[PDB]
Amino acid sequence: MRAFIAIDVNESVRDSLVRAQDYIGSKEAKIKFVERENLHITLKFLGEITEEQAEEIKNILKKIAEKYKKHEVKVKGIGVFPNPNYIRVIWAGIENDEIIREMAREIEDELAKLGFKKEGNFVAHITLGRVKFVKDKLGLTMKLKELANEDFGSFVVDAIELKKSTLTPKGPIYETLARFELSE
Ligand SMILES: [Cl-]
Repeated sequence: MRAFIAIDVNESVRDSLVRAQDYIGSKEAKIKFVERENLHITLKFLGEITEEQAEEIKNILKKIAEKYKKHEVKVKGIGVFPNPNYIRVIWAGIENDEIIREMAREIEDELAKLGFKKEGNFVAHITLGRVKFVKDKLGLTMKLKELANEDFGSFVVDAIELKKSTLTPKGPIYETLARFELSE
């Protein structure tokens, strides 16, 4: 299966983010926006894995998920990847993700033991969309800059989820394979 580990947002942040997506629109650029139900914080893309590996991972996530207490985070600002001059991923950042950053590192090193490749510097983020090609660069850049410091709201990081993704014609469908609530 195709799988990944994620932290999900709440409705208010979700409503706020969709409206922001609608504001960015499709004039400055051709963008595949993430579906409302797929907006989350990716802790780690696992690529193709077996049901059997899926289980090993669950047991590790549970021993890690309990070592961290639930906290509130704030979704703020719009960032672009790779560069402001080479824009492909439009994303919303997180106001203080050190605890989230620390979780990601512990998940990364633990799964590395199983033969999993590590990843680039982790930046806690919620991808809002991906640019297929730019139409009007001045427009996009100015549109995005007006959202540089936007405060979209906050939610409570309360669980860690292992998910399965299935690619369908126009959209990837996600399925929660397991959820591990954090401590208190
Ligand atoms: Cl990506």
